[PDB]
Amino acid sequence: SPLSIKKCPICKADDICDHTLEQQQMQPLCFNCPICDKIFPATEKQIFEDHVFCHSL
Ligand SMILES: [Zn+2]
Repeated sequence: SPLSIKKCPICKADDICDHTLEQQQMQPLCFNCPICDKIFPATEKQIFEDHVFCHSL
């Protein structure tokens, strides 16, 4: 165990905001894109993130 409070930053660009520790301690089971109506399994979170990103880029 690392002991003491020590959270690793996911992104530097996002650091400039309220990431909320509660969000880090939560692993979704499924995802649903409200922009394309596509579902992404918890394991596809990475693919989902890229998918949702494409809609923001
Ligand atoms: Zn989509």
